[PDB]
Amino acid sequence: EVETFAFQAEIAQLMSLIINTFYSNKEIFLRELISNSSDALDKIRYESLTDPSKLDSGKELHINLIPNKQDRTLTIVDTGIGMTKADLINNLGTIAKSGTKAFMEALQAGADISMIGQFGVGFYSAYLVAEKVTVITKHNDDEQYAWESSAGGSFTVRTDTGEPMGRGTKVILHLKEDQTEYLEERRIKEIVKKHSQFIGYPITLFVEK
Ligand SMILES: O=C(c1ccccc1)N1CCOCC1
Repeated sequence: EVETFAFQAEIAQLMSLIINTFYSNKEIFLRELISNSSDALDKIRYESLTDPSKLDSGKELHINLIPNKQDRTLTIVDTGIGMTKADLINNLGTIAKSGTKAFMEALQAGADISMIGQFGVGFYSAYLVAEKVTVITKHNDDEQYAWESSAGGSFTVRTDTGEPMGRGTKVILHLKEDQTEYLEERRIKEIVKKHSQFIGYPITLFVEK
């Protein structure tokens, strides 16, 4: 049972801008997704300080980066707070309408795309490198869901019958054909070292057979 939703017009406009603007410094997508994972992990950590049962779904707080060259996917897994179905529908838990407004003003006032995270909409930087993004998530107060979009103005939400996650979020980037450098170990290591060196959770880069 799959539900299809239209993006709000402002978010569709954000996504078109990210997809269509010539901008070479695409590697910042990974900084932005790791930062989102860190923010999610901070939220479940804070809730656990007064209610340790919040971690019954998983005590470890970490980020895994999983490249798969056969499927052409880079997956960012975290064990943070996750998202409810309502959060997924409401722009993946962001204030994306107001964030887009400010970001588009800033781009016209000199800013560049790399600044997207200062506007709370860094998730959408995934579309610098992905033709399709799938988000699998599990929040303590809801069931496991899959969100997906290839842009084009719509996204889907369905219950996920895949491997249960416990708690957290998995962002699966189905990379564009010309963006496969982001599956190479040396390139991922370089980006994490350059942009994510002060993230306070372990970031494990998985290797491939
Ligand atoms: O920062 C930029 C930017 C674009 C062109 C020239 C200088 C900067 N952007 C990223 C891509 O989307 C638009 C905003």
